Amino acid sequence: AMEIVYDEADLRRYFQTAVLLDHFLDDAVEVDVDAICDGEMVLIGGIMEHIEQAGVHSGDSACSLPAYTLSQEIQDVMRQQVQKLAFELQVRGLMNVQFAVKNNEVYLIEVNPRAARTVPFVSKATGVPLAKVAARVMAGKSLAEQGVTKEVIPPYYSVKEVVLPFNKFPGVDPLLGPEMRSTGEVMGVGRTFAEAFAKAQLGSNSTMKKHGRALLSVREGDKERVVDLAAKLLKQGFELDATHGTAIVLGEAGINPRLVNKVHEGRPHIQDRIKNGEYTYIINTTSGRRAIEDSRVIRRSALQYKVHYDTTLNGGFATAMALNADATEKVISVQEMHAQIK
Amino acid sequence: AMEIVYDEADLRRYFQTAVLLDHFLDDAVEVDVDAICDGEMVLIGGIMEHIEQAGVHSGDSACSLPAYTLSQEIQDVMRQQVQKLAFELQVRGLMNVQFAVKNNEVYLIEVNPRAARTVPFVSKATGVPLAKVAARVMAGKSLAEQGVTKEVIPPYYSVKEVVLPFNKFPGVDPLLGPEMRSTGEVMGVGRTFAEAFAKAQLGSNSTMKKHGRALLSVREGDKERVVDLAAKLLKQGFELDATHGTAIVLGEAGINPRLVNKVHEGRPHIQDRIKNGEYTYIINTTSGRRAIEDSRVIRRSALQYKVHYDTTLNGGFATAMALNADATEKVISVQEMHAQIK
Ligand SMILES: Nc1ncnc2c1ncn2[C@@H]1O[C@H](COP(=O)(O)OP(=O)(O)O)[C@@H](O)[C@H]1O
Ligand SMILES: Nc1ncnc2c1ncn2[C@@H]1O[C@H](COP(=O)(O)OP(=O)(O)O)[C@@H](O)[C@H]1O
Ligand SMILES: NCCC[C@H](N)C(=O)O
Ligand SMILES: NCCC[C@H](N)C(=O)O
Ligand SMILES: [Cl-]
Ligand SMILES: [Cl-]
Ligand SMILES: [K+]
Ligand SMILES: [K+]
Ligand SMILES: [K+]
Ligand SMILES: [K+]
Ligand SMILES: [Mn+2]
Ligand SMILES: [Mn+2]
Repeated sequence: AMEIVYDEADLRRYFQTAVLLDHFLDDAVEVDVDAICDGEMVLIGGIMEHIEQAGVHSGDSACSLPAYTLSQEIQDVMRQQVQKLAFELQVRGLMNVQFAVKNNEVYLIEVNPRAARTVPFVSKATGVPLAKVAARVMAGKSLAEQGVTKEVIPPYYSVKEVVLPFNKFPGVDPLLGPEMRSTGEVMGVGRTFAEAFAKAQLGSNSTMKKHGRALLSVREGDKERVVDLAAKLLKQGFELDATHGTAIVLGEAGINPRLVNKVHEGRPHIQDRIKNGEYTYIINTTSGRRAIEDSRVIRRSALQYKVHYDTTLNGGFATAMALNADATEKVISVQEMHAQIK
Repeated sequence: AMEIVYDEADLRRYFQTAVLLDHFLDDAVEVDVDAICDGEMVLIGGIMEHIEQAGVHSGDSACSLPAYTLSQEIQDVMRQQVQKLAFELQVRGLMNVQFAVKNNEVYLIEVNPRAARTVPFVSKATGVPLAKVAARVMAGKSLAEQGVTKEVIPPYYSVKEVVLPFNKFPGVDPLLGPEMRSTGEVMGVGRTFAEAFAKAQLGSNSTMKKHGRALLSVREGDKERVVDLAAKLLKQGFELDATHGTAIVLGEAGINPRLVNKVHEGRPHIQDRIKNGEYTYIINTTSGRRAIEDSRVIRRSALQYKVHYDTTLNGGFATAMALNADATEKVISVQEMHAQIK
């Protein structure tokens, strides 16, 4: 069990219902790095950039390989850092390192000196049987001996999306967090990140549509970025609805969504609309034990009515990008994929 | 002093701060009727339909002569009632009768058996020197004897608008009500009501513009009619701003105004907006001691910053109509006006 606490009051509050204390790196990009070390050298197996930010369990985040936003300069650091760790820890086989990038700054989240659940995905993306190799390394056959020394960077985009069990436990708030709840994952391959994500998204059983009306109800910290997303949704032909505070901000930017009522506000309210299959998309971000408990109805309704929803703005952006792609336009075999690698 | 109470709780409330009790005729048209009685006949001097509903003092209302929305059928009833009254009360010279029309039904508000302040405006509009005629009647010369026996209905519209002293007492809520606060009045002459109104309004020192951004903030009981008004302003080329509840209503009608925060809501709020010259027009209707006192800010700011504002929906419609006219287009002299009378 892990929880994110925002203020002093919040602290106690936890403590009640309730030890390591760690500063929470807000508005940070989470990254996964799987590599192999034989004591001589380090092979970077893969650098994966999570769509959802730090604060949403890596196991429940979608991810990209290669990274789709991160600078080469920054990857390189992470790359260097790993290597440092790999030798220091005396890693012999597979390892995994999780970072957080905030303000062009690389922070260390943790190091797992073993095979991580990311391995298979990378293996598939890169064509390198990381598990086998590392195995061979563990048994005494160096990377140099294996002829696996250079890090592979694929020509295409490899996106991993997860599947959540919420529909099996309705009394639960289908909301992301620091604790992992997913049971499985899917993989999307595309020429473009937008194409890969669209494949992964569909693959994950999403009910996202390429039209209709979107509901936007984001948290403060997001109110500022929501604008561009609304704009993207608007470019696509979506009609917008928005709750008070978010409508305010949109409006202030030249965007007038249709104002909707919260549940305790009037009628109809969001639940009603959701229920009536008024939406095709819902973006809903929240921050705070209270804010969360209070928005619980949106999410529960959304899940129940099968409306694709995102609980992260990062995730909303990706959903948006993918509207530009066509998941059924082109198919490629794993064999072909791997053949494309130089 | 006079006040309008809405519910039991409201009654006590008043009582505290605080007797003739009268049912208030909501959503009713107020009408003024000036006439002369010589004991033999009754001369209808004029039938003036106010713009502002009953509840807003006749002295503080703009008015039209002739009526601009009242059926001939209904007027005729009021004309017959005035007659009945004239003879019954024994009037000899001037009289004024006040009615309220609600649901096609004529209701009597009061009878002033003397010269009313509307007498000069009616004389002007009609070319008939009512005070001079009623004076002769009082002195002994009948209507028949002076050859003033038929009611005059001018070929043009005559609108009267008032001037209020709120700008002299800033600590005062510049809102209309059952008590008269106006100091003076102006007259507008036009080929149509819209033209007469425009001239009256301009005449009144209104800072109304034909473009810009309007702010709509209406009461429940008005949220239905507001839509049409919102549309009218839209047709004109105005951009709309509105508060929550209003925005909700407009939204459901397909009109998506730019959301604006009430003062307690956040930022920016109307006060800020008004202060920063964003609006060129304001429509704010309010009902209830509490509702009123809360909305006080809008009105005060509107007056301080010199934005034209209407505190009645009926007023807003009239303002709307006059946007279609040009009060500088054509001028006419009183001698000319009177010469057009047949
Ligand atoms: N300091 C932190 N700042 C932001 N997010 C963090 C922080 N520590 C952990 N997280 C988030 O919580 C997740 C779980 O943390 P982690 O220590 O790796 O847990 P686990 O033991 O389950 O592997 C991360 O994948 C990340 O999204
Ligand atoms: N029963 C009523 N229903 C609606 N409006 C009314 C009613 N009684 C009075 N009013 C409003 O109050 C104003 C003043 O009432 P009135 O009896 O004429 O007082 P005063 O002697 O000052 O003229 C009217 O011009 C009208 O706007
Ligand atoms: N990979 C996380 C699941 C995505 C889900 N639509 C959410 O945003 O909650
Ligand atoms: N006829 C009364 C003055 C009108 C003023 N603009 C108001 O609506 O309050
Ligand atoms: Cl359950
Ligand atoms: Cl004052
Ligand atoms: K993450
Ligand atoms: K761990
Ligand atoms: K009136
Ligand atoms: K009176
Ligand atoms: Mn972890
Ligand atoms: Mn009166």
